Amino acid sequence: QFAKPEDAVKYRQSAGTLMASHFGRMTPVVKGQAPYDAAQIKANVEVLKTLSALPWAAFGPGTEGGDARPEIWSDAASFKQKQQAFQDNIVKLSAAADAGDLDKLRAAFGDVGASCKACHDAYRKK
Ligand code: HEC
Ligand SMILES: O=N[O-]
Repeated sequence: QFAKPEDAVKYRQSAGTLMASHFGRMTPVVKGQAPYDAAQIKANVEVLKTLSALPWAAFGPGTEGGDARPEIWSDAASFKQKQQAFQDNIVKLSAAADAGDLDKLRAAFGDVGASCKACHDAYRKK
Protein backbone atom coordinates (compact mmCIF):
# COMPACT_ATOMS: atom_id res chain seq x y z
CA GLN A 1 0.00 0.00 0.00
CA PHE A 2 3.07 2.32 -0.10
CA ALA A 3 3.96 4.38 -3.20
CA LYS A 4 7.61 4.89 -2.01
CA PRO A 5 9.76 3.50 0.85
CA GLU A 6 9.31 6.84 2.72
CA ASP A 7 5.55 6.13 2.99
CA ALA A 8 6.24 2.75 4.72
CA VAL A 9 8.64 4.49 7.12
CA LYS A 10 6.02 7.17 8.03
CA TYR A 11 3.36 4.45 8.57
CA ARG A 12 5.46 2.22 10.90
CA GLN A 13 6.69 5.25 12.95
CA SER A 14 3.07 6.44 13.42
CA ALA A 15 2.06 2.89 14.51
CA GLY A 16 4.89 3.01 17.09
CA THR A 17 3.64 6.40 18.39
CA LEU A 18 0.14 5.00 18.95
CA MET A 19 1.45 1.76 20.54
CA ALA A 20 3.57 3.81 23.02
CA SER A 21 0.53 5.84 24.06
CA HIS A 22 -1.85 2.88 24.51
CA PHE A 23 0.82 0.81 26.40
CA GLY A 24 2.36 3.62 28.49
CA ARG A 25 -0.95 5.17 29.61
CA MET A 26 -1.49 2.00 31.78
CA THR A 27 1.75 2.50 33.80
CA PRO A 28 0.00 4.46 36.64
CA VAL A 29 -2.72 1.75 36.86
CA VAL A 30 -0.28 -1.20 37.16
CA LYS A 31 1.67 0.82 39.83
CA GLY A 32 -1.53 1.59 41.80
CA GLN A 33 -1.07 5.39 41.39
CA ALA A 34 -4.34 5.52 39.36
CA PRO A 35 -7.51 3.38 40.05
CA TYR A 36 -8.16 0.03 38.30
CA ASP A 37 -11.42 -0.12 36.29
CA ALA A 38 -11.56 -3.55 34.66
CA ALA A 39 -13.84 -2.49 31.75
CA GLN A 40 -11.66 0.56 30.89
CA ILE A 41 -8.51 -1.55 30.78
CA LYS A 42 -10.21 -4.36 28.77
CA ALA A 43 -11.23 -1.83 26.08
CA ASN A 44 -7.77 -0.17 26.01
CA VAL A 45 -5.94 -3.52 25.64
CA GLU A 46 -8.30 -4.37 22.70
CA VAL A 47 -7.07 -1.15 20.95
CA LEU A 48 -3.41 -2.06 21.74
CA LYS A 49 -3.92 -5.59 20.31
CA THR A 50 -5.17 -4.16 16.97
CA LEU A 51 -2.31 -1.62 16.79
CA SER A 52 0.35 -4.20 17.76
CA ALA A 53 -0.38 -6.25 14.61
CA LEU A 54 0.22 -3.27 12.25
CA PRO A 55 3.96 -2.34 12.04
CA TRP A 56 5.34 -5.59 10.57
CA ALA A 57 3.75 -5.37 7.08
CA ALA A 58 5.42 -1.92 6.73
CA PHE A 59 8.96 -3.44 6.86
CA GLY A 60 8.63 -5.03 3.36
CA PRO A 61 11.87 -5.64 1.38
CA GLY A 62 13.77 -2.56 0.14
CA THR A 63 11.22 -0.13 2.70
CA GLU A 64 15.37 0.60 4.58
CA GLY A 65 15.00 3.95 6.14
CA GLY A 66 14.08 5.80 9.30
CA ASP A 67 15.73 4.31 12.39
CA ALA A 68 15.24 0.70 11.20
CA ARG A 69 18.51 -1.30 11.28
CA PRO A 70 19.58 -3.19 8.28
CA GLU A 71 19.61 -6.48 10.29
CA ILE A 72 15.74 -6.58 9.95
CA TRP A 73 15.90 -7.60 6.21
CA SER A 74 19.02 -9.81 5.89
CA ASP A 75 17.82 -11.93 8.85
CA ALA A 76 14.14 -12.21 7.97
CA ALA A 77 13.61 -15.25 10.25
CA SER A 78 14.98 -13.75 13.48
CA PHE A 79 12.99 -10.50 13.04
CA LYS A 80 9.79 -12.51 12.38
CA GLN A 81 10.41 -14.57 15.58
CA LYS A 82 10.70 -11.36 17.63
CA GLN A 83 7.45 -9.76 16.26
CA GLN A 84 5.49 -13.06 16.69
CA ALA A 85 6.79 -13.53 20.25
CA PHE A 86 5.84 -9.88 21.01
CA GLN A 87 2.30 -10.45 19.71
CA ASP A 88 2.09 -13.61 21.96
CA ASN A 89 3.06 -11.43 24.96
CA ILE A 90 0.12 -9.10 23.91
CA VAL A 91 -2.23 -12.18 23.95
CA LYS A 92 -1.24 -12.82 27.62
CA LEU A 93 -2.01 -9.13 28.45
CA SER A 94 -5.42 -9.46 26.68
CA ALA A 95 -6.24 -12.65 28.67
CA ALA A 96 -5.39 -10.85 31.97
CA ALA A 97 -7.49 -7.76 31.02
CA ASP A 98 -10.46 -9.92 29.82
CA ALA A 99 -10.34 -11.80 33.19
CA GLY A 100 -10.24 -8.58 35.29
CA ASP A 101 -7.15 -9.93 37.10
CA LEU A 102 -4.84 -7.10 38.27
CA ASP A 103 -2.02 -9.46 39.43
CA LYS A 104 -1.93 -11.19 36.02
CA LEU A 105 -2.16 -7.73 34.34
CA ARG A 106 0.93 -6.40 36.20
CA ALA A 107 3.01 -9.47 35.31
CA ALA A 108 1.92 -9.46 31.66
CA PHE A 109 2.57 -5.68 31.37
CA GLY A 110 6.20 -6.16 32.50
CA ASP A 111 6.73 -8.99 29.98
CA VAL A 112 5.25 -6.88 27.11
CA GLY A 113 7.56 -3.94 27.99
CA ALA A 114 10.62 -6.22 28.05
CA SER A 115 9.66 -7.51 24.55
CA CYS A 116 9.37 -3.93 23.10
CA LYS A 117 12.83 -3.15 24.51
CA ALA A 118 14.45 -6.43 23.31
CA CYS A 119 13.40 -5.73 19.73
CA HIS A 120 14.46 -2.04 19.82
CA ASP A 121 17.87 -3.04 21.28
CA ALA A 122 18.54 -5.43 18.33
CA TYR A 123 16.77 -3.70 15.41
CA ARG A 124 16.36 0.10 16.05
CA LYS A 125 19.23 2.61 15.51
CA LYS A 126 20.41 4.66 18.51
C1 HEC B 1 10.33 -5.54 16.70
C2 HEC B 1 9.89 -6.97 16.80
C3 HEC B 1 9.65 -4.48 17.52
C4 HEC B 1 8.80 -4.62 18.65
C5 HEC B 1 8.29 -5.84 19.34
C6 HEC B 1 8.42 -3.26 18.95
N1 HEC B 1 9.02 -2.34 18.17
FE1 HEC B 1 8.82 -0.31 18.29
N2 HEC B 1 10.04 -0.10 16.67
C7 HEC B 1 10.68 -1.09 15.99
C8 HEC B 1 11.56 -0.58 14.93
C9 HEC B 1 12.42 -1.40 13.99
C10 HEC B 1 11.37 0.83 14.97
C11 HEC B 1 12.00 1.84 14.04
C12 HEC B 1 11.03 2.25 12.89
C13 HEC B 1 11.67 3.21 11.87
O1 HEC B 1 11.65 2.91 10.65
O2 HEC B 1 12.18 4.25 12.32
C14 HEC B 1 10.45 1.05 16.07
C15 HEC B 1 10.06 2.37 16.48
C16 HEC B 1 9.22 2.66 17.61
C17 HEC B 1 8.94 4.02 18.04
C18 HEC B 1 9.40 5.34 17.49
C19 HEC B 1 8.49 5.86 16.39
C20 HEC B 1 9.02 7.20 15.91
O3 HEC B 1 8.68 8.23 16.53
O4 HEC B 1 9.84 7.27 14.96
C21 HEC B 1 8.11 3.86 19.19
C22 HEC B 1 7.53 4.95 20.03
C23 HEC B 1 7.98 2.43 19.34
N3 HEC B 1 8.63 1.73 18.40
C24 HEC B 1 7.21 1.90 20.44
C25 HEC B 1 7.06 0.49 20.65
C26 HEC B 1 6.27 -0.01 21.80
C27 HEC B 1 5.54 0.82 22.82
C28 HEC B 1 6.38 -1.45 21.65
C29 HEC B 1 5.74 -2.52 22.48
C30 HEC B 1 4.52 -2.21 23.24
C31 HEC B 1 7.20 -1.66 20.49
N4 HEC B 1 7.60 -0.50 19.90
C32 HEC B 1 7.55 -2.97 20.05
C33 HEC B 1 10.60 -2.50 16.24
C34 HEC B 1 9.77 -3.04 17.30
O1 LIG C 1 6.14 -0.05 17.25
N1 LIG C 1 7.22 -0.46 16.92
O2 LIG C 1 7.33 -1.38 15.89
